[PDB]
Amino acid sequence: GLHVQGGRLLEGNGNDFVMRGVNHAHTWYPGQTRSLADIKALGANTVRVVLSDGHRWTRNGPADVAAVIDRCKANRLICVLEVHDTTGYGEEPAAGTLDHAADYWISLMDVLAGQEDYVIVNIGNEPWGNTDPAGWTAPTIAAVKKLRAAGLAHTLMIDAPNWGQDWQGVMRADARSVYEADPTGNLLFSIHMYSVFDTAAEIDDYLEAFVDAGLPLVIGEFGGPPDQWGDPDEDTMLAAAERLRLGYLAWSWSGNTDPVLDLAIGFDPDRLSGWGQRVFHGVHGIGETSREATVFGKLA
Ligand code: NA
Ligand code: NA
Repeated sequence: GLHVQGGRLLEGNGNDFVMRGVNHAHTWYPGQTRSLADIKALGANTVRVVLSDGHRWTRNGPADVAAVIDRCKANRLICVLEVHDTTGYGEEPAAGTLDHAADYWISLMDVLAGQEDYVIVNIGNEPWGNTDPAGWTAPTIAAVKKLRAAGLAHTLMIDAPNWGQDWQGVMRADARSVYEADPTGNLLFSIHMYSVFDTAAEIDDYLEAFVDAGLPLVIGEFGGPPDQWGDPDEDTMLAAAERLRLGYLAWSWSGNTDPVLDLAIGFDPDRLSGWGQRVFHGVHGIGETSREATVFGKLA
């Protein structure tokens, strides 16, 4: 299956796989089924699919998840599944725990079975807010061990505290210990880069900290247009991800409450925002740099 070796994400056949894709808000948009096909048509090789474990939003049951996985495969996309309900724990009142998310993943094991070539399990989205981010490490390690003890073989993906941006550096500091908690070694870290990452050196230094330590890292979400906290330097994110050959997944296909981060307007793939054009068609973008996973074979 998908696995980690020498700090790289590899397919079962040993070929290096570098994610070039986007996030799609499946759990809030069950009617936008065409999104995956559209995302593939624009060149993506991976989609990160927003699920809910039912803690905060409406649980995506096993049949629905099986269908999402099948749809990813039908569109020759690698599938990163993630539980969104953990977002901002300790600061967002409605947030769920990583243990709750873990019980959800365990409940999905029957539909995840046999899909290790295609599906990566991102335990919980941004699973800690800005309050006491050092508290993130213990439950993260516990969730990893719990899923492995349950028999889950899929490559795991781990999000950071401080709402995924890790600005207190807790994930960066504690990564080795988190990595070692997975007996299989098949674990990826994921940084979300928004307005914290507003200078080239912030981005380069963060990514390089993981690369130089031999730990695998992807940019599981990133933004581009400015917000009230600053202006993410997406140009450097894309260039650095290409230089270091690290995966990236843009946020997001469509349907944000604030549409500034919609890559496509109204789920229409022909109508990309400035942001969508940058990500899909710009330098170091998806059209330029995305290679299909080799597990799918050569098309036609
Ligand atoms: Na986010
Ligand atoms: Na920007």
